[PDB]
Amino acid sequence: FKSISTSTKMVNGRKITTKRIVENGQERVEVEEDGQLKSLTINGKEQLLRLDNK
Repeated sequence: FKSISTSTKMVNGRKITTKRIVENGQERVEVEEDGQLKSLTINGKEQLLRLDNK
């Protein structure tokens, strides 16, 4: 079920940390560099949520 994991990487002095979260068959992903994200997708889907329409 929901899992809280990530992945680091020392890229030319750049601690790229990608967040991997596996909940209801979905893998969250967001690269973090110097306290700054550049990506944020879900199992390959750019979207947060829509409680209004589920």
